[PDB]
Amino acid sequence: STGSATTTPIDSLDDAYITPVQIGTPAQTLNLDFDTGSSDLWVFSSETTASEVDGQTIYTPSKSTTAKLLSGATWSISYGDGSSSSGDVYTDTVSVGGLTVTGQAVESAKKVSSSFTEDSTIDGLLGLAFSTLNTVSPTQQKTFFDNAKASLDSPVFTADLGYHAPGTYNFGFIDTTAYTGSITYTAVSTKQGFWEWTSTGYAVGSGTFKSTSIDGIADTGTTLLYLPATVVSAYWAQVSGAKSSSSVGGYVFPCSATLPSFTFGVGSARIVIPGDYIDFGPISTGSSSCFGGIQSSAGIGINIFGDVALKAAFVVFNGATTPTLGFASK
Ligand SMILES: NCc1cccc(NC(=O)c2ccc(F)cc2)c1
Repeated sequence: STGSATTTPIDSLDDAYITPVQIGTPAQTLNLDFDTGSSDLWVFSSETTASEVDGQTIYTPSKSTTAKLLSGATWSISYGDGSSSSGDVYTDTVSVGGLTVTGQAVESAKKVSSSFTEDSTIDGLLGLAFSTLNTVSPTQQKTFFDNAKASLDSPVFTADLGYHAPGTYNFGFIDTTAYTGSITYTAVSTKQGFWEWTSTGYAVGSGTFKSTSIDGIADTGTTLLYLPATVVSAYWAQVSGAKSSSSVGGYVFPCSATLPSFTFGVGSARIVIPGDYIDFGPISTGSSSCFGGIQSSAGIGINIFGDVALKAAFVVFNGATTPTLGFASK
């Protein structure tokens, strides 16, 4: 089998991407944030504290003839960005772009943190990291990809995120029309439960490439590119007036600037992030200070190849016995 679904930016900045997911019988379609950095499929629901729902579409298990309470199971997740959610668990039929999994754990939120409530466009998350990170207790549950894997034509999914435009998540096949050149594959460590890999270096604009190993995760659920402070300083030093602002929470730059590109290495290959992808717009409405899309990972504890980086590539998440990642230009 295969599946193919379009993923759409939630706003004009590409702050996140939403993909429609069918849950239950008859189907209830929720728009979920596909997150290769976590491993829980959780949804706003009829059980979510009413004061914490503000415009989201909810899953109502009582209206699904295939929903079954997973008795005794609870979940609770705290994401690296400070957001969190928790609740109980149903199993139900879940379909993405025509690919169906029966008996998928659908984690129903009873509580969500304010950042989820405030984002009316995101009805939940669909985790695509390794199932070892799934938070369901006392019986850990599998991700949608892990449940589908054996049925897929090939044990892979691909992320093709757009810049200020829709893109695609494919399951079970590699669309050879979706990228240019060849796909360069690179090794993955699953020891922390992430799609963790090592970039071979970087360049800033037209500058020379610096060969240096940068360990980090391929995370479709993180908006920006978080890299070591040395790398980030070298980037922003090429932008007149850019500075790190403790009051804003990262690097800002004059909105009048034209940003340089940023290149990262995948083996001997190179992915180029155009400068425009690094502009996240005014820090507050009407400001002439703009927020940078490349930020320091100092204090996060891990480097994160988030959407800013991934949207510059066609990315293969290869879930073969030994997982690997593939990157192609597009
Ligand atoms: N998408 C799941 C996932 C996995 C690992 C790390 C994070 N994110 C962070 O740690 C983070 C912290 C501070 C920031 F400003 C931005 C991101 C998220």
